[PDB]
Amino acid sequence: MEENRWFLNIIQDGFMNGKIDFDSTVKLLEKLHMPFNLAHVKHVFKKTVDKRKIHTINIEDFRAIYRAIVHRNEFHEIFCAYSENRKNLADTELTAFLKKEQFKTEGAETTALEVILKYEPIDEVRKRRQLSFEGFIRYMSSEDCTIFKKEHRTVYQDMNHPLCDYFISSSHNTYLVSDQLIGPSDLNGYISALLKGCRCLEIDCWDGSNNDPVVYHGHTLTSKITFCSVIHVVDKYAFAASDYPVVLSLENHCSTKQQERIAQYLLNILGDKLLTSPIGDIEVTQLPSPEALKFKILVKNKKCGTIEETMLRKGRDSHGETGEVSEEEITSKMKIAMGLSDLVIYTKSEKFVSFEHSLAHQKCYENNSIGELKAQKFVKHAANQFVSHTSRFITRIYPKGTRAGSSNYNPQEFWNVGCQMVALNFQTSGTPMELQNGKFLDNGGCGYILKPEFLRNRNSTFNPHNVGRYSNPLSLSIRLISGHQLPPSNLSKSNKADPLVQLEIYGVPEDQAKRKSSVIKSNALSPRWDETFSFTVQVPELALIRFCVQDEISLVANDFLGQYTLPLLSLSKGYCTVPLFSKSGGKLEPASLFVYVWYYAENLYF
Ligand SMILES: [Ca+2]
Ligand SMILES: [Cl-]
Ligand SMILES: [Cl-]
Ligand code: NA
Repeated sequence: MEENRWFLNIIQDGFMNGKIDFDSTVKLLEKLHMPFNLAHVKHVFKKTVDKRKIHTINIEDFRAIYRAIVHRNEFHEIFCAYSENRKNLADTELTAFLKKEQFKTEGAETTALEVILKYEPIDEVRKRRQLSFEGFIRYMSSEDCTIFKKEHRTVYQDMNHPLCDYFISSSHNTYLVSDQLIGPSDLNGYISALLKGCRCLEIDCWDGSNNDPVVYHGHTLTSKITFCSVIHVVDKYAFAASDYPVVLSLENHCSTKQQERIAQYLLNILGDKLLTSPIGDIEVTQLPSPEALKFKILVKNKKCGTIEETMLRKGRDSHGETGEVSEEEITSKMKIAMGLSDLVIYTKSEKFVSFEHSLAHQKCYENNSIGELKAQKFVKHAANQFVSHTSRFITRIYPKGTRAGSSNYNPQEFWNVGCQMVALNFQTSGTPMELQNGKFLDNGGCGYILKPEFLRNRNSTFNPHNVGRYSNPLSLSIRLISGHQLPPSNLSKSNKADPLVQLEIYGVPEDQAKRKSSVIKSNALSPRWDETFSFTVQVPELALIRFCVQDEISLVANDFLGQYTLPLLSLSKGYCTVPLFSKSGGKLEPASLFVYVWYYAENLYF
């Protein structure tokens, strides 16, 4: 009666010209501010008017449509359990639910009040400090109840360790927005990457006409953009999504005259953002922290000579001075303008020879770039030497040169041995970028994640192929309860799919796992599984968990409906929702799963 008056109050405006068609039904549902899938609404509307002359609906029809799309049985069961089948939850009943079923302890009497004030739409009920079913569905569908832990949505990790101690969000050939051979270069590559909190961007520099450097993929048909315009974009967007330092990975193919223009543009456009001298003493023996370098941009490039020479050359104009460096950097001796060489302080790109050579001779401010194929050989045959390397030196992996369509390797292979800059083609849809985007949700999306302790100890014996005494076993149980408004199959003429859910663990080889639910026939709107999945994970700090929702098409084919990936240790506990993303990386809202999550680590217990 209260609920009904609230509801009529919102929608009745819509019926002022009598019964409404489909386009008006849609416009009216939006007034209730719950997201809906058009195909689902279209279906329930067609079933409502199927055997009728006019294909219009009245107010009672519209209520039934709303109830079918928005109300969820799985939420009703829970609500009636805490309400004792009353119409509303008392504030003490809601408190009970928050503490016992979502483990939202410490300030639960507090959070109950806040849930009501934030989500209860019926003014009457809100004033009695109660929650209606309408308010409960809004709360349970909100960002307060998603599976990613609220505490991980801010920068919570220790940001005061040396730079080498972090995983760093890293993009390959950032200027490309499609393939590697014939598609465009575009400033949007840089804008998009930076807005996702990417910290290490690649710029391939080539000589332009008019003596002005340009950016494109050398020896291809990709279009060109000006170097100048890339630096203007970096100036505007570097710190849009994160406070933490950006690295510009320059792959230089310019003549020395155009290299001087590179240096000038960097200096003049970026100003005080650009790091142009050591923070401390000039004899650098460990890298500064991300915290020490907030709001700075660092140049990664080849360098001729010492930092000491750089500090001396600052007393004069260095125009016309050139060095020699050990290679031209290309995807698997050259002249350098010293004006450009002199912008390199903590991020000197150094040719890789061997792990032994690096141990003997490389400095902490020297990084290495290793192609996919070589790095995979080292992971397979020398994983602990690789860990020893990455604990000391910033290491960048990039995709092999034959990936001319911008496909990506699996990045988890390299994170498993502590590689800091695992560079991906950010533009390309696929599981690699889903793992990347999931991983770098953590630590507030700032693009730096502190590596586990066993990858930072310079004398670690960690081997991902045989974890042994580094194991920290975690037991995980996930109840898959339901799905809601899943995207219909591309083949359904109405609103059907045959959904199943695959749960995946990515991590060290012994932890990798796949589980599938049963297939539900012909129900995308409200499939109910109630199925329990169990895992043990030996190295939870490196693990990512992915929910992959598929449509069983035929005996030999499943289609992708949506997915979500996050770090295993960022899982919320108790009842929560899994938001889903399309292959393009678009939000499929309202498509969701409803689960109950519990896990514990063996290390808590004597
Ligand atoms: Ca490149
Ligand atoms: Cl490819
Ligand atoms: Cl891919
Ligand atoms: Na552009």
